[PDB]
Amino acid sequence: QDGGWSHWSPWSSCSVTCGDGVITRIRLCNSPSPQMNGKPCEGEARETKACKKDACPINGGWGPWSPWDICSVTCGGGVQKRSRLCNNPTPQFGGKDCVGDVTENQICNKQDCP
Ligand SMILES: *[C@@H]1O[C@@H](C)[C@@H](O)[C@@H](O)[C@@H]1O
Ligand SMILES: *[C@@H]1O[C@@H](C)[C@@H](O)[C@@H](O)[C@@H]1O
Repeated sequence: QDGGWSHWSPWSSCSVTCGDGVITRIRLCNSPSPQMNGKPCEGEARETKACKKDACPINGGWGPWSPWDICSVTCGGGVQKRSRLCNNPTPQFGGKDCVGDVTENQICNKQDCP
């Protein structure tokens, strides 16, 4: 017998909770099922349409550490500092801040003086 399409399914929810997603619905060649000697169902069994929502949060990335500062002293124990920025990338769309220190300090030229 000739194939026959069911009614469509409901649309799924949007595939994604932010950014550009998709919604799907499906139909079966069962109304009736092409039993034998018969023409199939005409068209595709699935529609995918697009769904679009607000931009996905962009979490903070650490950019690269500054070259160390020059040591506070040429001998007998000093400090040097370096720094970094949360802008690789910058937190966007309620994305999370970077985790860890903006700064580092370390000893340098601990070698006893003449
Ligand atoms: C679903 O909810 C949205 C708001 C964001 O938190 C997404 O990362 C998540 O997939
Ligand atoms: C840097 O070099 C060391 C060895 C000493 O000469 C210091 O007094 C100087 O500033």
